[PDB]
Amino acid sequence: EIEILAEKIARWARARSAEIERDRRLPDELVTRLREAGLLRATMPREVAAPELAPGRALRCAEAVARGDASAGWCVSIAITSALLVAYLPARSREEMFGGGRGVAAGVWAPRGTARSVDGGVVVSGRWPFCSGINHADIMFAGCFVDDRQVPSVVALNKDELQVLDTWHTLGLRGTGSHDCVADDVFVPADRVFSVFDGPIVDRPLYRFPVFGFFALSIGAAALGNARAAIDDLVELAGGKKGLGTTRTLAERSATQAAAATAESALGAARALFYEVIEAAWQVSHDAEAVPVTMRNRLRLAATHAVRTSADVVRSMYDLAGGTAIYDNAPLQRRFRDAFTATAHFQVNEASRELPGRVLLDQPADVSML
Ligand SMILES: Cc1cc2nc3c(=O)[nH]c(=O)nc-3n(C[C@H](O)[C@@H](O)[C@H](O)COP(=O)(O)O)c2cc1C
Ligand SMILES: CCc1cc(C(=N)S)ccn1
Repeated sequence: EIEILAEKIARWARARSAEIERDRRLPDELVTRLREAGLLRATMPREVAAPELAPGRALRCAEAVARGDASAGWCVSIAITSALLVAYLPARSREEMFGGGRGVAAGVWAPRGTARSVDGGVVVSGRWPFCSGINHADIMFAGCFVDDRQVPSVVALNKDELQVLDTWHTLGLRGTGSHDCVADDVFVPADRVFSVFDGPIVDRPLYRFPVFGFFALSIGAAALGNARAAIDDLVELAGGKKGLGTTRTLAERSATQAAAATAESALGAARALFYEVIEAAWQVSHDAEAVPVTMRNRLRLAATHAVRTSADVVRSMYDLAGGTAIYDNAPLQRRFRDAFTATAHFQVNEASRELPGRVLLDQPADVSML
């Protein structure tokens, strides 16, 4: 049923999409809707009054919201990924920050922070770009290195303690407000410092599902929903777009027909693989052993394929629309700008094909972050 709420919320995001972009943030009323549906805490554990939603359902919700507006969808993706880390907190700090239904999380994985140990915890400083959703998050999980360690850690920071810098001036995904955040000698109690590589404290199937795979897949979900919206925009425009020569509509051209078919099947294929691998990994997340590397590899293969295929689909629809889509009032223009902002994400760029290829070819590979 959360899926039905997500589709309703997608229609609200679509209605507000000009405001989202103009203000570089989600309207308060839209955040309230998302919160009341449980979408911004969907994957947090049941102990904090949260749905602990199965990953395929959560990702389908993000995809649905992104079809309404890619930035709104991306904020769901980042919220439901960051929410997983609530399962890595000791019970005391988990209750403090997320108990009784409280707390929305943001999260930047890049270990930009430097943390020094002190009596009771660490003192951390750093600057993190790409803090999606910080405008409506209470807590930001941030990567850092603690003293001498060569394996990075995560600190759970209150937004209160950070300086948010106005840096998010971007081609697309403007509504994500993915600004830089700065910590200046912030004290973090020891029980808000952890290592993802040590695994969750809440050891149930949702947190056995590959966490780095889920993050990648959440970007795929937003990209896929955006590409679906782009096809829908094209199809609506074509047929009515008549032009001024004595040929006729855009939809009546063979090239438009072949391109529509090519895009529809490419997107359908990417989406089908996406949900197939999620379900396969979800099944084995119920087993005693850690989800294996072969399965983790399939998730990363599918996430990157989804983002890259989505961009190819949106580029094709934009190109078909010709002089219509170059203007700021054209819906396809924002889809295009959003699709080509999403492609830059480090989990799903062209470079992200190389490690999953090494795994396929049985080559030596560091798979700690697969
Ligand atoms: C619109 C957008 C929002 C992003 N949000 C986050 C985030 O909240 N947390 C994170 O670890 N990465 C996030 N990323 C990943 C990086 O921002 C990605 O864009 C990066 O720029 C790729 O190169 P890099 O290695 O310099 O980070 C985001 C990326 C984009 C494009
Ligand atoms: C998601 C990629 C990544 C993860 C981490 C650790 N989880 S902190 C560090 C660097 N890069």
